[PDB]
Amino acid sequence: QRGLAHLVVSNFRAEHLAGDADTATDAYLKVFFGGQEFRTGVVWNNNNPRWTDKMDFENVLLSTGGPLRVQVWDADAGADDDLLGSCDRSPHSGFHEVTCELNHGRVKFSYHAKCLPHLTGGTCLE
Ligand SMILES: [Ca+2]
Ligand SMILES: [Ca+2]
Ligand SMILES: [Ca+2]
Repeated sequence: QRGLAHLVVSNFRAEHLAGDADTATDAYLKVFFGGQEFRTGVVWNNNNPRWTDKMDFENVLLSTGGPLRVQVWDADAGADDDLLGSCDRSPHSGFHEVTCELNHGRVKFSYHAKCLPHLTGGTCLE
């Protein structure tokens, strides 16, 4: 098997978000890779939130396991929550910092994709 890596996504924070009409944003993130979904907790009333989450996607395929997707949401009453923006990146081996510009503000995070032993290259194919 080729294209395998250990993917870890962390250092989540966002700036100048706009999620409510009368108060500050109540943001949370949904992060997706290879059929797995992780959701952070909510940071109430803060347009510049930071989260302590470290998401370990275990052994994944950087070649074909779809993009790494980060959705920025604002918490309201659940079913009526606001989707503030979404970002897609095709992860590559090594350490990488990501900045996704949204309609208002931006979301930032880092990821480290380490090829599994015997594998090398941008997508661990070699
Ligand atoms: Ca809202
Ligand atoms: Ca609010
Ligand atoms: Ca809200």
